[PDB]
This record gives sequence, structure tokens and C-alpha cells, in this order.
Amino acid sequence: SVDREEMIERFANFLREYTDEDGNPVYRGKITDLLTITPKRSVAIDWMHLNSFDSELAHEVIENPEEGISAAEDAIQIVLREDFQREDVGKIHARFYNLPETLMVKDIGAEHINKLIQVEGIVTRVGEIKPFVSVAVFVCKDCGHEMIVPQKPYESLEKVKKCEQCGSKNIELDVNKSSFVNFQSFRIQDRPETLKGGEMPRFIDGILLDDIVDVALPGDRVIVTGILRVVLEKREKTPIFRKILEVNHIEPV
Amino acid sequence: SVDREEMIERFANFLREYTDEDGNPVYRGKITDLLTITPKRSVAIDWMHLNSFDSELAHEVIENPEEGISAAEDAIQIVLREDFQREDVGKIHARFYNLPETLMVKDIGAEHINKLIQVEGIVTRVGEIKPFVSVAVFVCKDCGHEMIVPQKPYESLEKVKKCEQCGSKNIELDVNKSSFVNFQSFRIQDRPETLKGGEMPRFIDGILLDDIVDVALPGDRVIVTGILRVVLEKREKTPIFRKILEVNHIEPV
Amino acid sequence: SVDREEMIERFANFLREYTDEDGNPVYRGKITDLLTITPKRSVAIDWMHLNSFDSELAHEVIENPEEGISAAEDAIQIVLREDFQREDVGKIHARFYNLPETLMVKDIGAEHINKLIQVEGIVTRVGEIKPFVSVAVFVCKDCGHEMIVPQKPYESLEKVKKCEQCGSKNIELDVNKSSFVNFQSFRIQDRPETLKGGEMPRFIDGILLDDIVDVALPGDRVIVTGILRVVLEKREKTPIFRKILEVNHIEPV
Amino acid sequence: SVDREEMIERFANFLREYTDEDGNPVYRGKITDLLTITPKRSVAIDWMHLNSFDSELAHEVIENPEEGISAAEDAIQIVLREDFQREDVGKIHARFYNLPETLMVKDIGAEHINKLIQVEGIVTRVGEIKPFVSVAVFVCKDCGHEMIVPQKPYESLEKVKKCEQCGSKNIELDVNKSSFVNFQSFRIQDRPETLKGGEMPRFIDGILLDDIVDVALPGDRVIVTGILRVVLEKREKTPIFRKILEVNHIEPV
Amino acid sequence: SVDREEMIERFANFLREYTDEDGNPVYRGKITDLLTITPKRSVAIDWMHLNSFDSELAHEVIENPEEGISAAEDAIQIVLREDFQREDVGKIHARFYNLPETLMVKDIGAEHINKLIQVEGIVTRVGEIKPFVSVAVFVCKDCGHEMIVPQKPYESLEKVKKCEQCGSKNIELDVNKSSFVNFQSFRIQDRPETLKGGEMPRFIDGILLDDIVDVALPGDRVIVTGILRVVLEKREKTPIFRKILEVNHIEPV
Ligand SMILES: [Zn+2]
Ligand SMILES: [Zn+2]
Ligand SMILES: [Zn+2]
Ligand SMILES: [Zn+2]
Ligand SMILES: [Zn+2]
Repeated sequence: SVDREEMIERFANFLREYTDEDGNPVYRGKITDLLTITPKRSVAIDWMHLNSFDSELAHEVIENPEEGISAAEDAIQIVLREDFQREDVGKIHARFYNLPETLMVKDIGAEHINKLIQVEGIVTRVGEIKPFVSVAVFVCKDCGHEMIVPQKPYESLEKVKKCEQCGSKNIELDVNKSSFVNFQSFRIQDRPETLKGGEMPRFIDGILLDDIVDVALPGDRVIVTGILRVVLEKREKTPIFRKILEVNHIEPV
Repeated sequence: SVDREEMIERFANFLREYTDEDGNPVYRGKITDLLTITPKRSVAIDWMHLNSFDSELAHEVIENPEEGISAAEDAIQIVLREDFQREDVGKIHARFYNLPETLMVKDIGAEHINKLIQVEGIVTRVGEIKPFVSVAVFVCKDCGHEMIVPQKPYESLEKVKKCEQCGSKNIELDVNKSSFVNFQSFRIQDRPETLKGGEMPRFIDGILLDDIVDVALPGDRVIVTGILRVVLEKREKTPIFRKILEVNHIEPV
Repeated sequence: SVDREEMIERFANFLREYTDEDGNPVYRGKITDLLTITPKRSVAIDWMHLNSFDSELAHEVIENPEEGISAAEDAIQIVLREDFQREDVGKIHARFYNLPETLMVKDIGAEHINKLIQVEGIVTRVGEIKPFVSVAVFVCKDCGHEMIVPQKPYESLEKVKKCEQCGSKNIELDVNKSSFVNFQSFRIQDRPETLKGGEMPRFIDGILLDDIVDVALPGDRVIVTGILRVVLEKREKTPIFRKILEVNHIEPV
Repeated sequence: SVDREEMIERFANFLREYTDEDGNPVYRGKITDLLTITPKRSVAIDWMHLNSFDSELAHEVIENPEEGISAAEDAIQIVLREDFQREDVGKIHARFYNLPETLMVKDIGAEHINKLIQVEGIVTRVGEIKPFVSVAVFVCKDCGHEMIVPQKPYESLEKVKKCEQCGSKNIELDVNKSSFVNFQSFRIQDRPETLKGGEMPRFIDGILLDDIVDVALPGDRVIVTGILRVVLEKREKTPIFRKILEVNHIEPV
Repeated sequence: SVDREEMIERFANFLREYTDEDGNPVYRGKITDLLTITPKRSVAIDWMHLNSFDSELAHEVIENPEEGISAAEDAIQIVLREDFQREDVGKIHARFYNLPETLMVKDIGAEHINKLIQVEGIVTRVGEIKPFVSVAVFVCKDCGHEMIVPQKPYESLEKVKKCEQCGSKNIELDVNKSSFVNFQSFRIQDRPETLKGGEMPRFIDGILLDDIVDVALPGDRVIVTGILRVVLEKREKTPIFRKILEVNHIEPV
């Protein structure tokens, strides 16, 4: 595998050195598109491009998307700061597309836990759009000490109940110091044309965050990239799990 | 940003010094209307007036409406006491209207948390009108010590369970010493004319307090100003949030 | 305002000294009607009579009906004992009618909390009639010590869980030593003739006790006097309140 | 008796207005002696002077020496600040001498508790001189909150075990922020010349603080003024008390 | 006063720049004597030298010897590392002598708490020499987490009872990782030649650490520099204190 530290350097290098057939540093381009007036907040990375430049790393984003995606986003921040003189910029998403293999919803199982997968299907439902606290900041009213707690949309809220410093239970979530982003759930299932006779379509529920919410409507057929996550059944007293697709990239077909 | 202390002085100054084209101190006028026989209990402030007099402050009421609104209300109280000889008067609301940008319900997301926004839409529902304890006063039956606890309508009731002074758990809410105001909930959603084809209208729930309750009926189309607030989902074990619009100003169209 | 002690003396004086145009001490009359064979257990007091004799006191029954009503009832008990030689008589209600202003159900809001109001409306529902423990007496089985706890019909049951004297948790409500009275709930709403076009009638729930239960049927149109009371929403974790009208006087129209 | 507030004004007035036979404001003199190069830190007040100027107050210093002494010291501070322009000066002791009645050690009993008495006797013992924390300042290491706790030399150390603010038990006495003064114990007993035949001399233990420590040696015969204080026997489970003389003034004879 | 950071720079500068009449950087010399074969582990600093170079700082070592002494020792470590290429060297003591005023034991009182004083007297007793843990290192046997706790010889042992990290009570003092130094107690009292007639000599107990233990025998007459420290009486329930002299420098006369 590839150490975190090293994974960043290699991403930063891919970002600033990969070129298409005509020689253009395509990802410098995309990074530049973050600075324009109506700017994007993601950099869509074509997996085949990454694989053609550094295949070891390209396979590690599939085996370890959590660390791989995050290293890419740190690289983006570096290139911005160092090549564009831009520290002020916010969170920028590294969104991978065009993976080597495409699953159908019915093919998704336990083998895929915490790996980056690509699914083709049709959107059955979309939820309403709600704020999600991606970074909760809890403040102690007794001593003013702040405790930062990052969150995951598929997991439950990680609270804190004692000030790290003073030990009192007079802690509350501080909304203004906390960081929120838009959240939207959706269901995707197999396309009816790929089903055989009276075979029953399987589905999977997904999560969209930030700039990729509200990109799809029921009926839309899409190709998505995401991390398959698991959470215990609502009982939480069974070793069976519910599966959720944390979306990394999504496009219509 | 603008310090609290300073924010008041500048509001008081705007209130007593801003004049229209003919020279009339319009807001002295409005403040005067609080003293008449059937008096108003708000002062509607035209944001464009404020911006034309003190734009820095006008932008701070949008970025920090909680402190900005409250500073304006303190200013109103000053001008009353100092220019009209009136301390006896109660709570007077500073209600801002005519903000620079107007959202549709569907445009409201996490970017708007705790900021003053302006929404145009059509009222789907209105709740029944109920008392809300804006200032709870809990009294200790064992030593007579009183503890004041201000409240927010969108948050849950902040109780107290131990006398600050004697430490006993013989504390109850004292209704007569507490301060109540009328409360009314309502739902607003996108106007059907702004929807495209078979697009689905999104909605947002809101809270009306005091003198602006019962100003709207289902079917009414309105322009409202308010603070977008968030509260955790009813589970309270998810980092997803429900959004509520605490209304500052409302008018029919 | 008017001190309790003093409020009684002034009520007793009004009761025994107020006379109509022909000179008859009308309230001596009414008090006399308590001693007859099929006796009344209330004394209906005409507010305009009280106001014409002692307006300061007449306004204090509206601002402080809880203490005002109770002082009147103590006055009744005095006049009985002193002018009729009657200590044996029970609880006798002071029931005020004919207040200066009449509200419609829709006019009732937070301004009216714990004040005596007069409402005109039409009875939508009446509940079944049930015993209410107006004075709970809890007895300790370990030492025989008795603890008296008065109750309110709109509030929850104030239990006691430790003998004041011995400290044991072997306390139960003693039914025979406790005092019960009949209870009946009812709903009143605006009369359809006062509504405008397709306007929606608002309602308010009420409580009848003792001799005024079973005085009304659904469909009856009535004028009632009562104290507007508030109790927290069933959740009890919101600062919103449910309103209940504790009836002091009721008559058909 | 004489209210605290008023007691100060009257002391300040005595200090600045009392004059001897030749007209000299003797106590302005003494106050001046606090500003010289080797300055005193007490002002010895002749009780007969005080009595001749304001006898009511002179009797209150005997009945209520704790409040009387302290009011005098506040007066001294006023006169300094207002007549000499001196706020910088420290604690200055008001030390009364020449009381109307002089007891022998054997005459001291329970009648004298918390009253200013004057005793003549001979010093049997003197203890070693030690620091006494007259004002303990405890600091919370978890939130930096400081709690001031004044002390008495005859009582035990009043600790604090929970931060007032954060509630943690991480509180310690801060030596540098606390205020210390020298302390010395001594025993005084009846002079052998006043004893009759083979009568046994009684004794009483005393406390000297600050500038009056080390003023006496065993064998010295002295006249002292002090407050008689009581503390429970070392067992602390008997209602019998040990008596200690908190010295206010001391002189050799 | 003088900030810590700044206090170091000024000490380092004094150490490397102060010169005697002939121009020799005397303290470079002394620092050099730390590197020789039988090396010293203190640098004796002549207070008059320091005062003649930087009097502000020289007075701060007397008012704040704890921080002043420590800043000097950090300066020594800097000059060693930077001018001699020596990081490997251990703890080196900054020991001040020749202060402006010399007390007799009997002059030492509460005014001197936590200040550097100089006393002349005769050694009455010397204790046996024992190890003192100047830096206690407690190790958690459950997770291997180490907690460093510096100690003071006059205070009691600051234990730790819960692993900072894992929270278990399976913590013990680790002798090898902890730092020990030799400790010796001694009593010093007034010299009989300075006593008057039959006056009684007072004494004070002291602590010697590390390289200055075993420097004195009973009967030796000495001049010592030290910090006067206080600790509560053994009862620990009285606000009286025992005084101990933490020795910084000692020499025979
Ligand atoms: Zn804290
Ligand atoms: Zn209390
Ligand atoms: Zn009992
Ligand atoms: Zn604290
Ligand atoms: Zn551990």
C-alpha cells in the first residue's frame, strides 16, 4: 500500500504534471476553475488518467478510498497554496470517475465494504435536502474550551458529554463555530432493461453531500462512484448490516 | 465585523438622523407611532435606507442578525428614553425588510444558517396560535431565589433543576413572573408559477411571534425576512438537521 | 394592588353593604339563599355592582382573579359565621359575571394568562363527568402523619413521596380524608355568525368544577367567565403552551 | 446599635475633627505618621477620646468590636484617600486602648464573648512567630477562576473544594496571590500581687498579628485590649469551649 | 516586572557580555568550568555583578526568584549549546550570592515569602542525606503511557492516580525513568554574638539539594541565599504556616 504522507506528494505531482495528448496540464486547468467567479468546489479526477500516470496510486484509491480521497484533497490544497497563492479557499472535493469496472446494484455485496465502487442504475427516490454538521464544535460554557468532532453522514452523531479540560457536563453544540453542508439521500436500483424475465430489481440507498446534492431526480439514470459503507440494523442487536453508498462522484448518462 | 456596544450607537444614530428626500426623519416618525393610542410594537426598518446611511452595519445585520436585530432594539429603547422621555414602554421589535437578494424556498440551504434571508413564497399551512414563554422565571420554594432563563421558540425548553443559591431541587416555573408572547407556526413553499414542468415544490416551516402572528392565511403569497435556524432531527442521534425560519418581518404581496 | 388581608375586609363590606336602587342588600339575600333547603353553593357576583361600590377591588379581581376570588370566598365565610351564625357550611364559590369586556374565542391569547376574562361562544363538546381530588390527603402508614396537598384540575397530580415526619416512602393517598368534587371538560368555539366568509373558527378547552358541571350541552351558546391558564405541551420539552379556561361563571344566552 | 455605613462616616468624622485641649487634630497627626519613612501600620485610638467625641459609637466598639474596628479601618482609608491623596497604602489597623474597665484574667468569662475587653496581667509564654494566611486565594487550574476566602487566626482553615465556576476539584491555595501576615501566640495570667494567700492564678491564651507580634517577652507585665473568642474543645463533640483573646492593642506598663 | 521569554535573553546576554575591570568575561569562564574533567554543576552568580549590568533584572530575581533562577538556568543551557556546542550537559544550577541586604534568622517573617533572601547564621543541625525525586515519572502498566510530574522538596509528593489516556488506576512511580537528586535538611539559627543579654535565638529549617548537600556541619557559620517557602502546619487544618528555606547558594564565612 501507500503511506499517507507519500500519497499526498504523488497526488500533488499527478495534479501538476499529468498532460493529455496535446500536452495541456488538464488538472492545473481544473484547479484554475476553482478561482473563477462562479467557481466549482470539486475537481473531477478521471481514474484512467490517474492510472496511466501512477497505477499503484490509482489502485490504492479503490482499496482505500477514504485515505486516498483525503490525500488528493490535501494535494489540491497544496497546489493551490504553492502554485496559485491561495490559502483562503475552502474545502475542495476530489471526485473520481471512470473506474475500471462497473457494477449493477444487484452485484453490490459485502466484498465491497469500504472500497470505491462504480454503479450504474436508475434513481427511484430522492430525499429532501437538509443541513448536515460535517464538523461539530462543542463549547464548554464553564471554561470556554472548544472540542472539534468531525462527523460522518451515515453514522450517528458523535456527541461529547464532558469538557476535556474542566470535566463539567455543561457542554453544548455551538452552531456558528460548527461547519454545515447540504445533505440529500436517494435510492438507486437496477435498470429494468438489465433484468431477466420476472426478476426483481434490487436497490441501494445513497448519500449526496455539498455541491453534488440536487443533481438527480427520480427517473434519472446515472453512473455513480462511491464508498460502500455499513451500519448496524436499527435494532443494533443483530450482526446484520444495512448498506449505504457514500457518493464520491455522480453523472447522468 | 461591528462590536455590540458600537452597533447600538450607530443604530441610534441612524434612527434619529436618517431622512428621506424631503428631509423628514422617517424613523423618528415610526418611533413616535409607538406612543399613539392603538400603538405598534415593531419598527419596520427598510434595509436599503439603512444601507444608504451605514452600509457596513447594514451588511452586519445580514451576517449577524441575532446581534444586529437586538442592537437595533436597544437603540430604539435609548431613543425612546432620551428623546421621548419613555422608559415605561415594553419590548419593541426591529423588523427589517427589503433585503438586497430574494430567495425562493428551493434556494434555501446550509449556506444560510444563522443569516438573515428574504424568501418569496405561498403559505401552505398555518398552525394554531399558542403562548410561548420567551422569558422563563423559575422560583425556588425553599429560599425564594429567582432565576431568569431566556428561551428560543425553535429550541427546547431550557429548564433549571437546582437552585443556584440553596442547591435544592424544589424549583418550578413561575407563570406570573415569566414573560409570554403569542406563537404561530406556518409552512411556506415555492409559488407554482416559478416551477418548471413537473418539478416538485420544496417547503420550509416558520415561526411567527408576538405582533406578527395571525398575519397570514393558507393561500396568501408573502415576502418574509427571517433567520434560518437549525435543530437536530427528532432522533437527535443523527447529524442531519431540520430547518426552521424564525421570522423577523412579513408582508403580503 | 390590594393586599390579601385587606381584600377580604373590603369584600365582606361590599357583601353586607351594597344595595340596589330600592335599598335591598342584594348579597345578604344571596348569602341567605345558601341556608335554604335546596341550597345553592355559589354566590354569583355582578362585576358592575362590585365596580360601582369599590372599583379598585373590581379591577384587582380581573388582574388577580386567583387571590381575588379566594378573598371573596373567605369574606362569604365570615359574613356567614358572623351575621348568620354558620360555621358548619362548606366551600361556597364566588362566581363573577358581567365583566366590562367580552372576547371572542379567537381574541384569546397570551395577554390573558392568569387574568379573568369573559368569552362568548358555542359549546362544541362536553366531556364525561368525573371526580377530581381538589384536596389530596396523603397518610403515612408508618407513623400516621397526614400531609394536606391542594390540587388544580389543569395541573398534574402533586404527589408526596416521603413522610415529612418519619421520612419513609410508605405514603399513599387516603381517599376518605381527601376532598373530591365533580369535574367536566368542554370545548367552546366562535359562533359561526361572527365569522367572515370562509374564516376558520378557533376554539378553547375549558374546565367546569363542582356545582357548575353539567350546565351545558353541545350546541348551547354561552357567556363564560374564567381564568386563562397555561400548561406545557404534552412533550413538556417545548416552551409552547396549551391553553385552558378554568371557568368561574357560566350562563346560557 | 449603629449601622455599618453610618459607623464609617462617624469614625471618619471623629478622625479628622477630634482635637485635644490645645486644638490639634491628634488623629490627623497619627494618620500622617503612616506616610513617614519608617511608618507605622496602626493608628492607636484612645477610647476616652472617642467617647468624649461620640459616646454612642464608643460603646458600640465595645459591644461590636468586629464591625466597629473594621469601620474605623475603612474610615482611616477614606481620610487617607481624600485628605492625603493616598490609595496605594495597605491595611492599617485601628487599635483601641484605655477602655473604661480593666479585668483581671480570672474575671474573664462567658459574658465577654465577642466583646472588646481590657486585661491586665503578666506574660507567661510566647510562641514562635509564624506566617498566617489572612486572605487565602484559591485558584482553579482547569479554568483560572480565583476564589477569595478571608481567614481568622483562631478558627480553622476555610478551604474550598470545588471551583465555583467549572465545578472541578482541581483547586489549590495559590501562595503568591494570597495575603500573609506574622502571627504569634502568647499566654497571659494574673499578676501574683493580686492573688490572695494560696489562690491559684488563672490564665488565658492570646493571638498577636502583624505589627504587634514580638512586642512582649515572658515576664513582661502588660495591659491588652482584645476580642474574647471561643472555639470548640479539640474533641469538637462537647459543647464546652476554649477561650482565646484576639489582641487589638497591647502595651507594657 | 520582566516577562519569562525576555528574562532568558537578558540573562544569556549578561552571561556572555559582563566583564570585570580587566575585561574578562567572567561568566564565560564559569560556564567553561562546567566542561572540565571534575566539573562543577552550578554557576555562582554575584548579584552585584548582575545589578551593575542590568539592575531591573537583578531586582526581579529577588522579587521572583522562582522564575528568575529558572530563566538564568535556561540561559546557561543556551550559551552552552550555542557558544560551546554542548546539548548533552545536564541540569546546571544558577546560584546567586552577595545580595544587597543580609537578614538575621530572627528578622525572617511573612514579608519574605517566595522572595530571595540572604541570611547569616550558625548551623545547629544537619540531617542525613537522602534521595529526592525532583522529577517523578509515572507509567501506566495497561497502555505504557508516561506522565511527567515535577516535584518540590518542601511540598508533599504529587501523585497521579488515573492514566491520562486509558483512565485506569494501574499507575505506579517508575524509578528508572524518574530523576533523583541528593537532599539534606539543616537548621540554622542566630549567632550568639548578635543576641542581647538573655535574648532567645530563633531558628529556621532549610533544604539543600544536589551539589550543595553536605557542604556544612553543625557549628559552621554560614551565609546563605534562598527562597523562603511556607507549608501548612502538620494538622493542615490551621491557617498557620511552617517556614522553610529552600537554599539557592551557601558559603562558609
Ligand atoms: Zn470546561
Ligand atoms: Zn433556593
Ligand atoms: Zn411517617
Ligand atoms: Zn474552574
Ligand atoms: Zn494507560
